[PDB]
Amino acid sequence: MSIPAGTYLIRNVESNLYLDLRGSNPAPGTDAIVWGRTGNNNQRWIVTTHSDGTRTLETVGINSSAFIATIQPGGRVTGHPNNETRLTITNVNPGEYSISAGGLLWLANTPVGGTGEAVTLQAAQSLWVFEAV
Amino acid sequence: MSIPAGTYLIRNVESNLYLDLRGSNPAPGTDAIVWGRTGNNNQRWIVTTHSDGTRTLETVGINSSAFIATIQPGGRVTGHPNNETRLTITNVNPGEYSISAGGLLWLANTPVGGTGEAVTLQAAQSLWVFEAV
Amino acid sequence: MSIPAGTYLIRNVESNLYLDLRGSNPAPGTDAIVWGRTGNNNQRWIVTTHSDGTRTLETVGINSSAFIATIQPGGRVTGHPNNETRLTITNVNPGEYSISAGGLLWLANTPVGGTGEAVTLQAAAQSLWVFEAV
Amino acid sequence: SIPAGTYLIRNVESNLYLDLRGSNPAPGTDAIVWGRTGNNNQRWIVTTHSDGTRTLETVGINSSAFIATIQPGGRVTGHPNNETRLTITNVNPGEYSISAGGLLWLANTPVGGTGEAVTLQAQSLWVFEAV
Amino acid sequence: SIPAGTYLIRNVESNLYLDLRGSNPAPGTDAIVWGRTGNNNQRWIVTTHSDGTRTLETVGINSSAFIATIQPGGRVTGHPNNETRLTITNVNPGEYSISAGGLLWLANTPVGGTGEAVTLQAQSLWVFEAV
Amino acid sequence: MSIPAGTYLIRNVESNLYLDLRGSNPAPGTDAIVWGRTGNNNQRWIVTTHSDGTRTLETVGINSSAFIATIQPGGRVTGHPNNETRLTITNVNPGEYSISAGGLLWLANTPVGGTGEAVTLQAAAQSLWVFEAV
Ligand SMILES: CC(=O)N[C@@H]1[C@@H](O)[C@@H](O)[C@@H](CO)O[C@@H]1O
Ligand SMILES: CC(=O)N[C@@H]1[C@@H](O)[C@@H](O)[C@@H](CO)O[C@@H]1O
Ligand SMILES: CC(=O)N[C@@H]1[C@@H](O)[C@@H](O)[C@@H](CO)O[C@@H]1O
Ligand SMILES: CC(=O)N[C@@H]1[C@@H](O)[C@@H](O)[C@@H](CO)O[C@@H]1O
Ligand SMILES: CC(=O)N[C@@H]1[C@@H](O)[C@@H](O)[C@@H](CO)O[C@@H]1O
Ligand SMILES: CC(=O)N[C@@H]1[C@@H](O)[C@@H](O)[C@@H](CO)O[C@@H]1O
Repeated sequence: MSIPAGTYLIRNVESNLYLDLRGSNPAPGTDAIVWGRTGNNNQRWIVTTHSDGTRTLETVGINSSAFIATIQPGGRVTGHPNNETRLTITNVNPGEYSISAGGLLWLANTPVGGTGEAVTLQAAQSLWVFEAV
Repeated sequence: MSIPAGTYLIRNVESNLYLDLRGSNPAPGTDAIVWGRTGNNNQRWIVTTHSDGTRTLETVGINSSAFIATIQPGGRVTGHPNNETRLTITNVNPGEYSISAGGLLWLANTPVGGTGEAVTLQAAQSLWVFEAV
Repeated sequence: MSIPAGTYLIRNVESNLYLDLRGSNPAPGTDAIVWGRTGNNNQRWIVTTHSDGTRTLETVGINSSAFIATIQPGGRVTGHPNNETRLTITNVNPGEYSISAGGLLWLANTPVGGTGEAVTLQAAAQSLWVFEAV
Repeated sequence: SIPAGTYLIRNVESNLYLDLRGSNPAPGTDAIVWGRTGNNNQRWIVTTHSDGTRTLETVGINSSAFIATIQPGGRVTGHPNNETRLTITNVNPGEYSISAGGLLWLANTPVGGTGEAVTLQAQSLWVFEAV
Repeated sequence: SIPAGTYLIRNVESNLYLDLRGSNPAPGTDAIVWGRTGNNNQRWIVTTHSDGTRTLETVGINSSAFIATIQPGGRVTGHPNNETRLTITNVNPGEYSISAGGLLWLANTPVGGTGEAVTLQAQSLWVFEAV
Repeated sequence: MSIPAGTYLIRNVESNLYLDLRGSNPAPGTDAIVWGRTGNNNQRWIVTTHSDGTRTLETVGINSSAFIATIQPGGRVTGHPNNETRLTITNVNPGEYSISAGGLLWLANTPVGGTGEAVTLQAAAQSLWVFEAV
């Protein structure tokens, strides 16, 4: 029904690519992309539970949290050392979840020509598997 | 040593004014000011504990969290429906705490001429008392 | 709605004086008074929660708990190293609570002539309290 | 030590149980040892405290174990609002002692068919049986 | 039901205690009822499960209560890796029954001085004494 | 480092097949196999944590737990309605774990001729598993 507290690798179902903080960069504005599996810290996301049912995601060691500065269609998911966006992670199929912020679903954008693309908010076309680290 | 989980009114020691979400406005960018005591929801802050020792503050009913878009000297504390800034709430004297974001201490700005002023980050001149609601 | 577990300074709203174990004396029969703010151990009260909603208060380091040997109108609140009274801490206004024992509300008595006076129980809410996290 | 829970508390030396005399909820009611009944006045809720101490309260009656005068010879009673912080220390596997203010509880068997209140000594072990 | 904790488990009808025969940690070791010792092979850790069931494990020996064949007459044993999910239901205040697969545990008193393994019946109550 | 309490689909890395209670049969002696992903109840394993670090697995709704009647090399993993084996679930790589009973690692056996084969214990880590939250 819900994702329990723990640390996970987060794999997009449609592309088999993993949620990835670009270059493990801890600076604000660093895009959260989907990338080939590495299992490194910038692909390990700590899931923090909140009493209202929402979730927050933070990278191990880097300590940059999933953050969206402007919650509107097309807004980009980034990593931020101090700011975080409260997310709604809802089950769609057994073992497959959607992630949304402010009612807008996360859309996985596969890399193009070797350059990763930030996850964006759509106006569920992207599902995610939460694999325990 | 630390502020435990709970809902609090947060009174600035130096001015006896309370942390207040301006006009109870739930929109992003709404300033967090200090204001005369009302005890209404925009002055009731839920303190959420995190395993790393940080804290996050959310208004009751309004559900806007304490959020700082740019963590630099002079940056303003606002309320945001979906975003939140992880804070460090440290004891200074018995019953008196400092609040900081990204290592920068919160500075209480008393209202001027009837207009509230947003709490800002200084480069501890502002202490806070956490009163259980 | 309720006071969560923690350690608090407890200030009387009507007088801005703090719940205070007189002279920090750990002996039985030591009055719990209201006194000027100090922030010392005899003004730090550990709030212990009970499953029925009641609360118990104990001073930090001194380890003397709020205690009422005779729960009747006029009875005095003291500190006791081994005995304690289960209290009902009820919200009256946002951020302002009343304290009662056996259904009798705590009454704050301000000092007279530089001498503190014990909190007492009023007959069957003239005193309210602010719980300030230590 | 004894974990949080509700127990029947039987004295080892007598096989008699901690008993709030007559299920009387008023202050001053003696805490005695009595033949087993299993009723509410023999069901003691053990509450844990972070300093390691314990407090006991009867089920439904809501009278807690209380010692007004914590000196040798003082009597254990039940009180609807007041309670005494106790130390319940393991002596043998499955057998515990109870003390208030460093003074051990002493189980007093009935004299002439009438119950006698537990007293503090300046000798009595207890088995905590989960209700 | 029985809360989580470590207990000595005494059969009411015999006053004998649940006992891992000879403290033997190997599979197939009988779970018997035996005279009180208080040793590790009589200390049972009660683990709670969200469905209401319970599992028992001996302290230090780490052998859990296990029933290979859950049918009338099946024997209760200790096993280092396998365990049987049990239902421990209150019958009277302070007295519990134990069952596996809907079949009650039956305490078997020693025959000729030798312990007899607990068996499942198609009659035995237990007191959980906190260690 | 460890698998937290929850309900998981458990996929074998080397074959991308999922731990599967054959035919969802709740009877004792029913093999635990690896099978094509379905997401059904017989592929949903509740992970119960134990204070010593061990773990137990139980199918949702069917209520049959992972069980090894004979813990030896070659012994088969089954589902059992009332008996269960305490397991050691150890991290090998990030996101990839091994499962073992009595110190013997679980070995995934892929189906042959459209017939599933039971997970077995290898002699004293050829099989790894991904725990996917349901
Ligand atoms: C080790 C490390 O930081 N790896 C990252 C990788 O995970 C991905 O984010 C990539 C984007 O160009 O940048 C780096 O190579
Ligand atoms: C009830 C309500 O929203 N009150 C607020 C008050 O708390 C303060 O924020 C003020 C700033 O001008 O605006 C309103 O009056
Ligand atoms: C440090 C200390 O014990 N201070 C106390 C103070 O808190 C108050 O109780 C006063 C009453 O006359 O007695 C002392 O000075
Ligand atoms: C039911 C009930 O309160 N029974 C009590 C019993 O427990 C014991 O206290 C006895 C002392 O004379 O008085 C009554 O019989
Ligand atoms: C210490 C120890 O294991 N003692 C056991 C005892 O508990 C009981 O199992 C008996 C059966 O013959 O065998 C031994 O004496
Ligand atoms: C729904 C159901 O029980 N499905 C199972 C499937 O999961 C697998 O175990 C297969 C083995 O032949 O048998 C059945 O079809």
